[PDB]
Amino acid sequence: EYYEVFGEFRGVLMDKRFTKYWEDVEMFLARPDDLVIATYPKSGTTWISEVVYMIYKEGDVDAIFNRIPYLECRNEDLINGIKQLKEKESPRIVKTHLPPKLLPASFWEKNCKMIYLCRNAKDVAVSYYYFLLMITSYPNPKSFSEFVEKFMQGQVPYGSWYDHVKAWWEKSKNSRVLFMFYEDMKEDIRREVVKLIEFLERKPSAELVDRIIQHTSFQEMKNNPSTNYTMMPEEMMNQKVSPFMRKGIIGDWKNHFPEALRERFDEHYKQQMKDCTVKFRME
Amino acid sequence: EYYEVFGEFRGVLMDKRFTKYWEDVEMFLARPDDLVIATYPKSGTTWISEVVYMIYKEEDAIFNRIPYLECRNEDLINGIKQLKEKESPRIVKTHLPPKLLPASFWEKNCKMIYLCRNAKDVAVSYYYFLLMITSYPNPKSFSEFVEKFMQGQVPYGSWYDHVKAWWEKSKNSRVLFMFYEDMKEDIRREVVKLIEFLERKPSAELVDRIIQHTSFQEMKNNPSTNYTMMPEEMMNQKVSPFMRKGIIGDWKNHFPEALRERFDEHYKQQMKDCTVKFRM
Ligand SMILES: Nc1ncnc2c1ncn2[C@@H]1O[C@H](COP(=O)(O)O)[C@@H](OP(=O)(O)O)[C@H]1O
Ligand SMILES: Nc1ncnc2c1ncn2[C@@H]1O[C@H](COP(=O)(O)O)[C@@H](OP(=O)(O)O)[C@H]1O
Repeated sequence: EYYEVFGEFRGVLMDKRFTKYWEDVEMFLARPDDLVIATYPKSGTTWISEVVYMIYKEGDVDAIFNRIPYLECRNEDLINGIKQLKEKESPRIVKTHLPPKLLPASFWEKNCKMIYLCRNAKDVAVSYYYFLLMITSYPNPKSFSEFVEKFMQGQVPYGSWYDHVKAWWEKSKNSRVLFMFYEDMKEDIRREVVKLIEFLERKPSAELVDRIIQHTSFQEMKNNPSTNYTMMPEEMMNQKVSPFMRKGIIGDWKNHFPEALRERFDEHYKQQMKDCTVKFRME
Repeated sequence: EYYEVFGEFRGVLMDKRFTKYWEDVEMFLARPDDLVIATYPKSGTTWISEVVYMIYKEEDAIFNRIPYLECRNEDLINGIKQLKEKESPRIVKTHLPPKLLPASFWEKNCKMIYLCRNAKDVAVSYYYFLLMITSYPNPKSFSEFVEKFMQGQVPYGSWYDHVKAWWEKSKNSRVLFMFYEDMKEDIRREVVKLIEFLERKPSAELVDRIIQHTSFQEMKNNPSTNYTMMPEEMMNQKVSPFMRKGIIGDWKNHFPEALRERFDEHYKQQMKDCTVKFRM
């Protein structure tokens, strides 16, 4: 059952396997040069992770989940992201989906640089729906509408999308925390890549920016076994049900939200984000 | 499908995930002080592994403390990688017949321990293992599985060829040969023998500690050794538990009269000229 698999932890619904040994996350030790990449699930985490990795390697083309460990991921003794990080050489790149109040405090104390990425809410809901169908140990939603009712209530893994975006937007007041959008990478990739190269204190030569653009397109990454998640067992992630690199577009909500549901969602959204100044792209 | 999952490799039926990158196993580099623990599947590997570990030490999972050499599942599981990062002295687990073991182990004259169990009881234990592993097709019936076992058409091949080849290798003083039934009927003697082979001093305290920590009851309730630290998506113990019965003679509850006579007759032909001594 749904609530046998997921449980509320300090006000946030979570996979019980990731909270059984919470002490290991709470007491994590950060290093001054660690870089944190944070996102709400299904907002483009894999895409921006590959872009940053290429920058670290000066455009020189192991699975991505080994090169950039998923911090809180844990499944008893078979999978352990904290252990992977303790054995990783500096400078480390860290992936997470946690809201600010649950992130290890050591990261704030050492003032580490961080990058936060978001995507428009309706398109996130469609992508997250297919993800639950893909993960074998997660109960399949009865219908898309049923899933959306839960999304609006914050009753899905990692909690409320609204609370997540608003809290991280507040944190981005700091010059060492960069805030970005999926739709901006889609409509103006060259500008977004140059911005990332400069934030990471490197030089944006024309040759470098070009290698990155060609290597990280949707067509390329869909055929790259290192980034398309085929290096992960079908017993856990069944891509025959739904592929990881699905569509990669803006606007798929138009093929899933019935008229009546869309109006209720948008109305609810306005009340939740009323006083938030974040600037999403007109689409 | 059975043959979509398994394929013959150099005359031995194997899980295709363990042979896709065979070069990594073939070229493996051994160290002079490495110790190899070898067995045919379901003969008591976990039991003797814990005994040897306690000896070395005078709670991470056992599959992390003692890496499974040829085990591989793309980039999620890799036993060779685990061994390259392990500090000496290393303890290595394997189910490979002598002709497939990395040659570096023979070249450096490493010490090894081989363990076996009577064939009929191995067949019962292996049958439940296939039901437990989610990615392995469930046999239609026990009899169907036994027909395949006699033909050597199960993972890791012929049990008969495996035991006969390792018995010949045990002529070497650095390769110790042991039996599951001897550990069951005379544990104190088998433990003292292992302590001496590993060049350590057998004492009252040491032998008794190991005896009580390695009983079937103790290991069944130890999360480090009962395999509950391994995902249910891969190993479903609701179908059948890893620490199942732990006895001698369960074949009496599974083999019909007619099948037993055919099996024993076949066994005779296969083991005709082998001097190995199983317990009555
Ligand atoms: N290079 C790329 N260009 C565009 N979209 C990409 C991409 N790489 C991954 N994606 C998309 O990012 C989403 C996965 O997000 P995450 O990595 O955070 O889990 C998927 O969305 P869709 O399901 O809408 O296709 C996926 O197709
Ligand atoms: N301490 C112990 N005492 C007795 N039997 C043990 C044991 N530890 C494991 N076993 C048995 O060894 C078999 C598993 O073998 P392996 O370790 O090679 O995979 C199982 O046999 P059964 O299925 O007959 O119960 C299991 O119960």
